[PDB]
Amino acid sequence: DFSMRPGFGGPAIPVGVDVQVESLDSISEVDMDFTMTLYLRHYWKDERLSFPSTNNLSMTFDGRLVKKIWVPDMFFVHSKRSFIHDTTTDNVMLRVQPDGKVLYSLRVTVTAMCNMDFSRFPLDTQTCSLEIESYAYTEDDLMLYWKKGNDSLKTDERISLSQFLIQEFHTTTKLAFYSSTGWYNRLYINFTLRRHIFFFLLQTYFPATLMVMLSWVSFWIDRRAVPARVPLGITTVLTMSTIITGVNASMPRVSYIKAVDIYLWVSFVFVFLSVLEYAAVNYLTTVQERKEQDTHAIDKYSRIIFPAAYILFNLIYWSIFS
Amino acid sequence: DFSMRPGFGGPAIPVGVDVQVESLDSISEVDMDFTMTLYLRHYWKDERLSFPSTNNLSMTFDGRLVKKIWVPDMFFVHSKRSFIHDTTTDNVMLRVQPDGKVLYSLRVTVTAMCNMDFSRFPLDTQTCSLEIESYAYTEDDLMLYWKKGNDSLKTDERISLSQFLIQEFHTTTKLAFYSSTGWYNRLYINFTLRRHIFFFLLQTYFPATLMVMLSWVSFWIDRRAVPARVPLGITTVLTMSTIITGVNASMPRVSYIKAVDIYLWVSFVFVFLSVLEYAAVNYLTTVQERKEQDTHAIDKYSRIIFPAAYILFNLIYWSIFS
Amino acid sequence: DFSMRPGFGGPAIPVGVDVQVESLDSISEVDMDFTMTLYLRHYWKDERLSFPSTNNLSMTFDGRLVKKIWVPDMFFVHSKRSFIHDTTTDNVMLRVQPDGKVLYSLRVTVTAMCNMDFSRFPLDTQTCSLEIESYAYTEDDLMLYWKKGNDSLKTDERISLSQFLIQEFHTTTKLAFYSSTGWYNRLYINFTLRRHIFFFLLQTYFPATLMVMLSWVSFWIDRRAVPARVPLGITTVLTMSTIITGVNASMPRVSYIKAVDIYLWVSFVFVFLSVLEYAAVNYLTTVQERKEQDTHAIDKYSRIIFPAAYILFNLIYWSIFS
Amino acid sequence: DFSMRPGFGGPAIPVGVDVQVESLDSISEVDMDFTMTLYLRHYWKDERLSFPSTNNLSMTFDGRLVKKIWVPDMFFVHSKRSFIHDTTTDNVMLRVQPDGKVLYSLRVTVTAMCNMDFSRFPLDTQTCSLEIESYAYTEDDLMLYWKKGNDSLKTDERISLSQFLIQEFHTTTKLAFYSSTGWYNRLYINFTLRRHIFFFLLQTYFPATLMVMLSWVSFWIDRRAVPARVPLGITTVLTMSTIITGVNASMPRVSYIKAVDIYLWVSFVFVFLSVLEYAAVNYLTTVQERKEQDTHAIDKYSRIIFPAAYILFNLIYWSIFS
Amino acid sequence: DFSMRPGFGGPAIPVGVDVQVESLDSISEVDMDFTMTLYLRHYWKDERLSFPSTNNLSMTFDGRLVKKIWVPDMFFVHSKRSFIHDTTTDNVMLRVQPDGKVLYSLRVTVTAMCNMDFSRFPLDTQTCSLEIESYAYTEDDLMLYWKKGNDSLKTDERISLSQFLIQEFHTTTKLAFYSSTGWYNRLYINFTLRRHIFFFLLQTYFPATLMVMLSWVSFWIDRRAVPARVPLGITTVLTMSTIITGVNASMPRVSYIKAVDIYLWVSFVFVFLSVLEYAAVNYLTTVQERKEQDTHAIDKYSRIIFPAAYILFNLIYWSIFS
Ligand SMILES: C[C@]12CC[C@@H]3c4ccc(O)cc4CC[C@H]3[C@@H]1CC[C@@H]2O
Ligand SMILES: C[C@]12CC[C@@H]3c4ccc(O)cc4CC[C@H]3[C@@H]1CC[C@@H]2O
Ligand SMILES: C[C@]12CC[C@@H]3c4ccc(O)cc4CC[C@H]3[C@@H]1CC[C@@H]2O
Ligand SMILES: C[C@]12CC[C@@H]3c4ccc(O)cc4CC[C@H]3[C@@H]1CC[C@@H]2O
Ligand SMILES: C[C@]12CC[C@@H]3c4ccc(O)cc4CC[C@H]3[C@@H]1CC[C@@H]2O
Ligand SMILES: *[C@@H]1O[C@H](CO)[C@@H](O)[C@H](O)[C@H]1NC(C)=O
Ligand SMILES: *[C@@H]1O[C@H](CO)[C@@H](O)[C@H](O)[C@H]1NC(C)=O
Ligand SMILES: *[C@@H]1O[C@H](CO)[C@@H](O)[C@H](O)[C@H]1NC(C)=O
Ligand SMILES: *[C@@H]1O[C@H](CO)[C@@H](O)[C@H](O)[C@H]1NC(C)=O
Ligand SMILES: *[C@@H]1O[C@H](CO)[C@@H](O)[C@H](O)[C@H]1NC(C)=O
Ligand SMILES: CCCCCCCC
Ligand SMILES: CCCCCCCC
Ligand SMILES: CCCCCCCC
Ligand SMILES: CCCCCCCC
Ligand SMILES: CCCCCCCC
Ligand SMILES: CCCCCCCC
Ligand SMILES: CCCCCCCC
Ligand SMILES: CCCCCCCC
Ligand SMILES: CCCCCCCC
Ligand SMILES: CCCCCCCC
Ligand SMILES: CCCCCCCC
Ligand SMILES: CCCCCCCC
Ligand SMILES: CCCCCCCC
Ligand SMILES: CCCCCCCC
Ligand SMILES: CCCCCCCC
Ligand SMILES: CCCCCCCC
Ligand SMILES: CCCCCCCC
Ligand SMILES: CCCCCCCC
Ligand SMILES: CCCCCCCC
Ligand SMILES: CCCCCCCC
Ligand SMILES: CCCCCC
Ligand SMILES: CCCCCC
Ligand SMILES: CCCCCC
Ligand SMILES: CCCCCC
Ligand SMILES: CCCCCC
Ligand SMILES: [Cl-]
Repeated sequence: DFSMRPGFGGPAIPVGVDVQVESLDSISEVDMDFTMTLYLRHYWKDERLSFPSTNNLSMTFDGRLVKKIWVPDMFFVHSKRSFIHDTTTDNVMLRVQPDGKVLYSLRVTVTAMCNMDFSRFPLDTQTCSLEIESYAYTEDDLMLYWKKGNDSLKTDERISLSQFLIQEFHTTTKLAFYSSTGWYNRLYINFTLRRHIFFFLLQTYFPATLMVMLSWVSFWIDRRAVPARVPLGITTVLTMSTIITGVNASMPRVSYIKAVDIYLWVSFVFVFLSVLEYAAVNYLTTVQERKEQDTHAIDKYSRIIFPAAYILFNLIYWSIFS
Repeated sequence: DFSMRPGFGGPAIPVGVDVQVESLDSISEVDMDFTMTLYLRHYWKDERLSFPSTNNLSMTFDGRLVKKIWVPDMFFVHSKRSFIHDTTTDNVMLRVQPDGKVLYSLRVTVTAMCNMDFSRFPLDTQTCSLEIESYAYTEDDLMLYWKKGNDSLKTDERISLSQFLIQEFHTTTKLAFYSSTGWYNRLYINFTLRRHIFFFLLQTYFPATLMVMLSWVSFWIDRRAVPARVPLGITTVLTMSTIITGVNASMPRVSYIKAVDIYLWVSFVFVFLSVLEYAAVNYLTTVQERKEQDTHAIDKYSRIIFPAAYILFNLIYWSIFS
Repeated sequence: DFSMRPGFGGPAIPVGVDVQVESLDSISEVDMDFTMTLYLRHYWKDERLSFPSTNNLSMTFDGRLVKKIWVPDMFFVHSKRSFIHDTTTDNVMLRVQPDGKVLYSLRVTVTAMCNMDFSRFPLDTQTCSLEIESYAYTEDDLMLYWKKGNDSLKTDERISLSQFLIQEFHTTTKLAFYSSTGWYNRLYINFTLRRHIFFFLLQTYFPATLMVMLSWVSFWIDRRAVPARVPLGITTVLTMSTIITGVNASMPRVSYIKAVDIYLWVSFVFVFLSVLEYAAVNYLTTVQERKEQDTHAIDKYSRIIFPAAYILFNLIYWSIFS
Repeated sequence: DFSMRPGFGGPAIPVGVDVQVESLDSISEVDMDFTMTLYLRHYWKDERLSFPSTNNLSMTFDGRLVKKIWVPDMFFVHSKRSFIHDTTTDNVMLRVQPDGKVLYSLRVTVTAMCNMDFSRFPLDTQTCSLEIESYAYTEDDLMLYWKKGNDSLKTDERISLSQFLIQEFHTTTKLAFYSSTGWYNRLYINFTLRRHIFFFLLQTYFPATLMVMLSWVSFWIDRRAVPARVPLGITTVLTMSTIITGVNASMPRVSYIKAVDIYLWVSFVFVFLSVLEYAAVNYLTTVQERKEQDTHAIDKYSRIIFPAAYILFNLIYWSIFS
Repeated sequence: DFSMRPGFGGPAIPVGVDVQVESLDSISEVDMDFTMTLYLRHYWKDERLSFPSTNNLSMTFDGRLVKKIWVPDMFFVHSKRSFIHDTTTDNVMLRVQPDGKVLYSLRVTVTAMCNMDFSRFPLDTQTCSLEIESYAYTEDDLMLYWKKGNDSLKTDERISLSQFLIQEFHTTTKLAFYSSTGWYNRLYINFTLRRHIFFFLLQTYFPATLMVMLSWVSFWIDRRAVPARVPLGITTVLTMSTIITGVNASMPRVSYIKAVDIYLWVSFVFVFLSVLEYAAVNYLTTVQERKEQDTHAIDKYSRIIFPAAYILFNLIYWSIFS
């Protein structure tokens, strides 16, 4: 009866796992998941499968036999969707030795969940993993382990992403508990992800800084030139609003406050202050003309105070986000 | 004949349900639905399945047997789409005791409907549920209940969404009626959803307020400076229109009026009034020059009246939406 | 032989239909279709299915039997895609009476075609329908009718759409002809759709009107102030172009002219005329200065003529679209 | 053995085709394909299917028999994807006469490839076709023809697209060759497509023309008014750039130069020239003041030259694209 | 036993491959893959299939037999997804000779991975390939080769893409190694891709250049005209920011720095310098007036220095990217 495991009713069957990674295929920051494609290999012994031959060598069989015999039942924990490839036929392999020792192999694609934190964006670093477990049988019936310890993961040479840098592949194990069903063995594959920071600098931090620097030119123009100092400020506000809106229309739509938001809105406030300043100056000059009938003090103080405050802001900000 | 239920033609079979939630996977505000992934477990007794063994312990069987025996037929009410996972094999488990007591378990993903009301956006709160029912058999043939009352729902530790905060998981029951078919028992899982309000404040309410404050600077500039007071107002109109359009291009495209729309358009009207004001002043000054051949009264009244009206608006608005 | 209908070779079999609507799920204006989810029920008599029991009561059977017996073959006319739900098992029910009277029931989702006309957008009203027909058998073999006349449609209480208002559900029948195959009976479900008009007013008609009103302020400023009257007009053109582009980027991309387009472009022409007007005035004043070496007539006529023409435009436009 | 065709090893079997079109469903300009839904009908004679009855009339059978008998094997040449509808059961019909004459019918949806050329956009016209061929058997085994010549295509009354106008349905035939396999018979359905040109005119050509006309107003303003003639030109450049960007953000993303691109960029150059012109005038006036210590010649020539060149441009352009 | 290959336990079976390409269907630059549709053909000899006939000619069989006999098991290396077409029936062909020589043919669509480098965008050139391999059997059991050397690839006449130009189709072979399973033979199809460069020039490089040229007009306007020289520069900054944002909103979202980015941001810096320049001039003139109570030197130097630097920039840039 191949509807029962080897040693059914006695001790547990040892089963050993080996993996080779083909590609990482895509990543979603909104949905917090990744997609991966791999080969997965299993090893065990089943004397019911032993056959009388002198060759001492394995024999390859088609995947038709897999529906007749007994076979493990691993599954991918915290997956959203997966499948086995089937063109031009099922991507399945079975090899059996005269002893009854079996090798069993599959090609599969999996989408898996990875919780991410974007509060340090674009200076964040993320770490994800893929988890493998037996569905039906508990550690009292099936023993699951990496077939060669640390050497049981292989990774392909041409793996890459158009938006990320990948590093630090390693494996580990853990024992897990369900309240209604029991204890199981679980295997893990781990890796790390990072970004290209200079791209984001050039695209986001650089224009805003130039705009704040442009708002400081106003302190050096003659206060008598009202039709020249009034349009400059409000046009500068317009430009900065355009820039911020542009950045908002292309972000990955996660709805909480991130490191880059703070920089942008602080720059906005600096430009806004620059526009209240000249109103101060104009009003005071005008009342002086009225009262009676050279650079203003607030101009020559602003020329020092504004840049120094911006420099202090930058020091603190990059002390916090490093 | 496993084409008939236990006790077929006599009283009803009691069946008990247990659930554990793996993840919430996505949410659509336009389509008004959510996606969830879970384990679902069933319990019943069927003496046709009893077997002679002394062990007093359950035996695990593969999912091949499920197509041979009789099994419940639960389904998800108000679902749009669902499926059972099948890699590397069907995610199905069957455990049977010498008595004929059965345990039956599945892993599934479901998309379900949840009517939402966005009229208090972004200050809304939504509540959704998942509903479970038997398709074919009525309460005269099958009795459906939670296996352990309030303790029959478990929820995973690492559940989260990139756009929402989740709280308040609990279960309940109700009896339901179809006019052409009869009465059935129904089980429910309920939960609540909320947003991050400070994000939306900073992104939407803050720029508009700054713009209205910028429009009030005009009352303090000398009415004699026409080429300075005329471009300021119309450029301010341009900036506010840009801001409103930016917000309109990223909203979730539900076509009725919401709490935030009102704020934005009232700010627009304030900026517009500021531009009619100086036209009043300019015209009256000009006719006075003509008639004959110091701050104007309408300027020094506007400096008080405009901010006070905006303050009244804010008081009422936040008394209504709280 | 259940490969032949009841009364095969004699008169036609009467089959009666009953329907209950669960939800409308989505709508596409670009593709001109909608998606709906429903229960569908069939009734007929087949003496081959009669069984000797005294109970005078129906017996419920699983969906395994449906592949053995004979069953109708209805299909959805003018559908793009459909399917039957299958979790946790096929959503199929079979009930049979000792007489051989049968009841047969399904749960399904359908996407169906509905030709729409958007030329009165956003003041349009649309009407769609779902059509049911037998595929293989003609009115000489199968007779199809609503089981209870007008009472054979039920609709759920919690149906709604985030973009539309639904009204006027009713059913009817018609006889249809194919040239190569024959005559068939067809059943219909009809309903109507409408929009929220105030949303569209506030978002589209209101800003444009305010802009046209802003362009009329120019007639009251002193013609001597050239650097004040020249930038006002061209900035107003810029603002109106921004607004029109914003509306164009969010419409449902159907490529013919609609009711709202006309309003927007007529407003554009009014703003454009306002800018040619002052050029007239400036040139004539300048040649008068040259010739020789108070409000201009064209100013004080424009102050009357422009608003009156806009009022006439609005009267005609809302007489046409009502 | 229904694993062999009628007359297997002798001459070829004649098979006749009939088609009725239900809808065209969608079109992709980026991917260069369309989607269509139709009924497809086949006719042939097979004496193995003959049965002893006096009725002289056809008998309708369910689609279960189709997997037992022999049946043609047509397929859709240059398709990307297709399928047969299956709700509430397979959309298949089989009718057989006592003679062994058979009729066989299917309902299907197909996506097919159509190479398009957009270089005359939006003044282009496209022509597409659907191709039908036998997969396995060559013209030495199977003869394929339209069952009634030109009368073998029917088209539904309510066919339409939200973006296109459809005309000119007709059928034809051709003989085709594969180098490794042989000669086959092929059938074709052809049709033509066109656009709504006034929509595109109003949305694209009209604003740009108005902007060029606005740039010519500058030649009539007094050269002494520098703060009035300088901002006008650069604001006009800004407006035209906004318009061009708006059009670029909604086009179907095919990356080569089209008829409308040329118009837009030529208008851009005209506006740019207008801004160099006044610089000429200002500089020359200023050096004259310096040298010494009425309308300028370049103004009164520009007033003639610019519009005439634009008129020449339009004549040539519409002589080329008609 | 057709569960074993020809010559099972002896030497390896030679199998020969032939291919014809129907279309390339789509390309993703973000995901770095392409989609292709083809016919694939196999040749081998199996004496178990030999039959006694004098004809010396092949016999065509339906695809029902393929599930009974033994057949190769090729698969597509570095594919993301694939499938075999099945309407109106499986696109499969089997031809067998009295000898036992077999021909076997399929129609399929494949999506395959191709690593791309965009750092020279839009002046890049990409090269991709499709790889074919046997899944289960190693070079000790199956020998895989092109059936006619270089002549075993055919390509269709009407292949094209709306965004790319295709050239240089050829085939090759390589021997490959897996650490846990052995050595295999692999076949390759290679091709090259290129863009339309003039489109990208006109859309991106041309406007920016015109804007830089517009910023140089300021050096020729009279330094006394402050309300004319101040708004020109800041409006020019606004226009250039709009242009850059427009380009950023339509690029294929790969997050590293490319050839075109550099040009755009260098143009931005040139426009920014032009605005600091006049501030220099204004301040120095003003202090001279104060000190005491003709073209400035910095103006007449800028008129030479700015264009020469831009010309040097262009020379170096196009020496690097050619
Ligand atoms: C930097 C921008 C915002 C962030 C965008 C982003 C954000 C996240 C990510 O994974 C990729 C990209 C690519 C395009 C980027 C944008 C291009 C212009 C925009 O300002
Ligand atoms: C706040 C904005 C409008 C509302 C948008 C929204 C709205 C609903 C939602 O669930 C998420 C988001 C994320 C992006 C938000 C946008 C970013 C900028 C824009 O103004
Ligand atoms: C009203 C707008 C154009 C029409 C848009 C539309 C159009 C049709 C529709 O069914 C829904 C919506 C929602 C978003 C709307 C847009 C929001 C801003 C824009 O101006
Ligand atoms: C005309 C526009 C560009 C071309 C766009 C297009 C282009 C091709 C097409 O098949 C449909 C449409 C609809 C929306 C159109 C746009 C609306 C505004 C924009 O300017
Ligand atoms: C050239 C633009 C940026 C690059 C865009 C692109 C980029 C890559 C690509 O494969 C196609 C296209 C088509 C549309 C292009 C855009 C149209 C306007 C925009 O400036
Ligand atoms: C393999 O089989 C041969 C007999 O053919 C035997 O001599 C040898 O010892 C075997 N080796 C192993 C490792 O079992
Ligand atoms: C379990 O079975 C044993 C016999 O093996 C018996 O002694 C014991 O009472 C049983 N326990 C229960 C709870 O049925
Ligand atoms: C139902 O069956 C009972 C016998 O059990 C009979 O007396 C009664 O008349 C039947 N009713 C109908 C409506 O057939
Ligand atoms: C049809 O069959 C009848 C016999 O029932 C015969 O008289 C008649 O000629 C037949 N007609 C044709 C067209 O075969
Ligand atoms: C083909 O078969 C004929 C016998 O029918 C034989 O005479 C001829 O030589 C054969 N040709 C080949 C190439 O095998
Ligand atoms: C490679 C350009 C980096 C620019 C950094 C600017 C930080 C304000
Ligand atoms: C979490 C602190 C946010 C501060 C935002 C300040 C914007 C001016
Ligand atoms: C809105 C600016 C007002 C400035 C007033 C300054 C009074 C000292
Ligand atoms: C932020 C600058 C303040 C300057 C104050 C000057 C008071 C004389
Ligand atoms: C964290 C910033 C909150 C800003 C609130 C502004 C409300 C007008
Ligand atoms: C439902 C009341 C809407 C009021 C909108 C007012 C816009 C100025
Ligand atoms: C459009 C503004 C007109 C202002 C007229 C004021 C007359 C008292
Ligand atoms: C909204 C301000 C009105 C001011 C009126 C002043 C009349 C003298
Ligand atoms: C609820 C606001 C309606 C605004 C209508 C404006 C029509 C021009
Ligand atoms: C079908 C008439 C369209 C008229 C458009 C007028 C635009 C100014
Ligand atoms: C482009 C405006 C020209 C105005 C000329 C008016 C001549 C009476
Ligand atoms: C549209 C206003 C025309 C005014 C003409 C005035 C002629 C003296
Ligand atoms: C229906 C409006 C057509 C406008 C054509 C404009 C051509 C420059
Ligand atoms: C193929 C000729 C393109 C010409 C473009 C001219 C743009 C000013
Ligand atoms: C950039 C404009 C320069 C104009 C110089 C004209 C010399 C005749
Ligand atoms: C394009 C207009 C050129 C005008 C030249 C005038 C030379 C006196
Ligand atoms: C076909 C127009 C090419 C324009 C090239 C511009 C390069 C700066
Ligand atoms: C990799 C060098 C980037 C240089 C960017 C310079 C932007 C001004
Ligand atoms: C921000 C511009 C300052 C210019 C100062 C020049 C001093 C020689
Ligand atoms: C980049 C132009 C610098 C000009 C310096 C002139 C010093 C007299
Ligand atoms: C925002 C600056 C105000 C200065 C008041 C003296
Ligand atoms: C909108 C303000 C008008 C004031 C008239 C005195
Ligand atoms: C567009 C208004 C022109 C007036 C000419 C007198
Ligand atoms: C672009 C116009 C230049 C005219 C020089 C006289
Ligand atoms: C950016 C130009 C500065 C010139 C200082 C003399
Ligand atoms: Cl925009």
